[PDB]
Amino acid sequence: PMFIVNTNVPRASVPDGFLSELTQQLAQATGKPPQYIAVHVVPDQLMAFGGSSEPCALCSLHSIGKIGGAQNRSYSKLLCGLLAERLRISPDRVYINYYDMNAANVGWNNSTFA
Amino acid sequence: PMFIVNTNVPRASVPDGFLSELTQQLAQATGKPPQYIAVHVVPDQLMAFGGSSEPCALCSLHSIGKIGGAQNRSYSKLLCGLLAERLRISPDRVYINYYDMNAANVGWNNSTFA
Amino acid sequence: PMFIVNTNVPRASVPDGFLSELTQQLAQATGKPPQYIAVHVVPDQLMAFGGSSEPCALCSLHSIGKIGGAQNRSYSKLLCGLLAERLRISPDRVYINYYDMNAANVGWNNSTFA
Ligand SMILES: CC(=O)Nc1ccc(O)c(-c2cc(NC(C)=O)ccc2O)c1
Ligand SMILES: [Cl-]
Ligand SMILES: [Cl-]
Ligand SMILES: [Cl-]
Ligand SMILES: [Cl-]
Ligand SMILES: [Cl-]
Ligand SMILES: [Cl-]
Ligand SMILES: [Cl-]
Ligand SMILES: [Cl-]
Ligand SMILES: [Cl-]
Repeated sequence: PMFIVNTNVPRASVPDGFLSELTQQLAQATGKPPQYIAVHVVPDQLMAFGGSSEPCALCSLHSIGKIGGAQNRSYSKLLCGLLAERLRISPDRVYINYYDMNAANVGWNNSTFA
Repeated sequence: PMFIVNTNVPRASVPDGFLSELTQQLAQATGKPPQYIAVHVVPDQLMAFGGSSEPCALCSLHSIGKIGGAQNRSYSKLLCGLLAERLRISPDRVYINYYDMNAANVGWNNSTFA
Repeated sequence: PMFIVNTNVPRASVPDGFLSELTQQLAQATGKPPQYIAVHVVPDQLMAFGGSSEPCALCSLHSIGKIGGAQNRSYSKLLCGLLAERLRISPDRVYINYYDMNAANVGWNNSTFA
């Protein structure tokens, strides 16, 4: 799985180990080994939510399976919780797009997962 | 909805009112409330279009509904126009991927829109 | 078609001409005209893969057609190869999400490909 967070908060706002926290929490949440989890955080972005340049974030979670209505709500609660606590971004200013990828459409190590 | 623009033009070439104009124009075109439109512009990127590096842009518009044949054609004309007018990016060096998101796959405020 | 590479490797480590290179190779691989191929490389990113911060990359290949079971296995072999050789990123630390786009959902030059 891979989780990407794009945000306008400054780099200094991202605590050391934040990437590791995301990795471990997502492993726990998705059930997949942390070793398969990739995380990417992009601060100091030029973005707005509702026209407002106050702190916000646009994210995406891609995963082969383990993506569904109820599961996504749980992921959102977890992820929004982390962003609020660690980056001080209000949950109502956070979007996370979820993607349930077919194993044939995810490349890794010279091949796919199909 | 959410609109992202990745471009190689210098940050100083991006008008300060661009995120606001994109927000207003997208509200106007999609019919979606502006308070829920998120916009993100990422300048100074290392990109190529057709193998060359003159100004170009790769974008994506994610929306729960309001995505389709005719709508996408109108958005493309609207957005290419704005990119040409404000960033001097030729329409022929712009790609816009449209995504009709299921509400269940859009996280926000500790939940989803479904 | 468009190919995007996000990596934590330094900008200085991205070889000169790498984008034009990718354009040519993707042209042959997909069979599409170079004029329609867009490439985007994002170095110096804050990311982790498997909880490790060693060189890694998260990539996307979007195309109208030319996406499938064996085609994606072949693209993976090729792209992981070029990344390994040119950016020195190990293939076990690279993910590539493949997207088969409907022509109606791809905007370009004030219109769509529908
Ligand atoms: C040796 C071994 O058992 N590894 C393992 C363990 C638990 C899993 O859930 C998967 C697993 C991993 C993926 N790979 C990705 C990227 O999700 C997909 C489906 C899976 O069941 C793989
Ligand atoms: Cl970190
Ligand atoms: Cl579910
Ligand atoms: Cl898929
Ligand atoms: Cl408002
Ligand atoms: Cl550069
Ligand atoms: Cl339509
Ligand atoms: Cl969706
Ligand atoms: Cl195939
Ligand atoms: Cl599509």
